[PDB]
Amino acid sequence: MPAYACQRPTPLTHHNTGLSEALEILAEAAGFEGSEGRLLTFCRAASVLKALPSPVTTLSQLQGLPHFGEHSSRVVQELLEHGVCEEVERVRRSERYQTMKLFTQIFGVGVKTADRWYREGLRTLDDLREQPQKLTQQQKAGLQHHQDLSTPVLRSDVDALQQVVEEAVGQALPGATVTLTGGFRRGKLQGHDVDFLITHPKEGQEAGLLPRVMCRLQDQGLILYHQFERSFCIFRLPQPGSWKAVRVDLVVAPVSQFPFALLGWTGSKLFQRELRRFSRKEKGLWLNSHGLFDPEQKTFFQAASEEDIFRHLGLEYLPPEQRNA
DNA sequence: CGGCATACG
DNA sequence: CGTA
DNA sequence: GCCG
Ligand SMILES: O=c1ccn([C@@H]2O[C@H](COP(=O)(O)NP(=O)(O)OP(=O)(O)O)[C@@H](O)[C@H]2O)c(=O)[nH]1
Ligand SMILES: [Mg+2]
Ligand SMILES: [Mg+2]
Ligand code: NA
Repeated sequence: MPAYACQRPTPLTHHNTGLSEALEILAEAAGFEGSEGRLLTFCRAASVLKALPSPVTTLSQLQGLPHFGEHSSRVVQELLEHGVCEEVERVRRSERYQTMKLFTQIFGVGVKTADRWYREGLRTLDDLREQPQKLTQQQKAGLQHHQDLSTPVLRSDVDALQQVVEEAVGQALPGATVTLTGGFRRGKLQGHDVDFLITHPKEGQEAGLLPRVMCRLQDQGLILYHQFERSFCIFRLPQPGSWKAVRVDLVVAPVSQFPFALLGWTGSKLFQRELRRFSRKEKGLWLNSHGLFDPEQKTFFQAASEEDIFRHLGLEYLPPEQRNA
């Protein structure tokens, strides 16, 4: 079991679901308290369990697994012994966890904003609504549409959205392409949003594309909210006899950078963080969604594929459905 | 102990 | 600050 | 919280 998540296949469904979900509760809680280091360790330990070929049944099976020290092991131990971990349950019940979770789930609200509101005594969504003076227009959108946005996006939702995005993209720039990314590209059956990557086979033609796409989407009455090369929108998605609000992210990249952007936006989030960490610390190369940079030779690696990028980094290729760290 | 991904809106 |  |  290698120490970086990008070094091992991590399937979407696995054999330690309960254990990983408990550790991810502690990761989340760590983030609510600003402790990014602890969040990372708990996320990594959870991911290690996702990568195992069978259930963890005894404590000794944790020996020699990366990212399992005294704390994470004790969490697993209690779950194995009693089916629950007191620390985890304590977090679950806490007013702090529940309110920070509720608040950060709002589009436009991050840990810093949630925390401030919490300290001001705010607890509920109606607490925010009954004082819209303090809200940004983004937060007002997030709050108005919160119920719909809390509803899982389904695969059938995605196909319908892709068609309408392709339609607008097609008028905006003939020959431009739309690629499904994010969680659904990794095989997820549900999602919190739909993520699309847009490019054109002729380098440079993609310049200026996103405002033209956005203009045409808005013209068809499909945009409930939007604010460039990235756009975080709320779409009006038809439903039987009605509609619902759905979060949709659009990203444009030149075709030269397409593999890097495909890699970066397909995730998982932890997978990308680990991959970038691996790149910098183990290979001395700087990776982002634009490219891979050798800071010694002052050169960018050209990639024609995600496979190229894994090869560059000396990693075995992992298809998207094995990047579910 | 230092480090913990990386960028755009 | 928010977002991915 | 854990690695190196
Ligand atoms: O902090 C972040 C967030 C997101 N991302 C990258 O953006 C992708 C989409 O970001 P996302 O927030 O849409 N997450 P996703 O994996 O689609 O799952 P879901 O919650 O169902 O939407 C992720 O899969 C990562 O590649 C990051 O690199 N960093
Ligand atoms: Mg997504
Ligand atoms: Mg997204
Ligand atoms: Na939020």
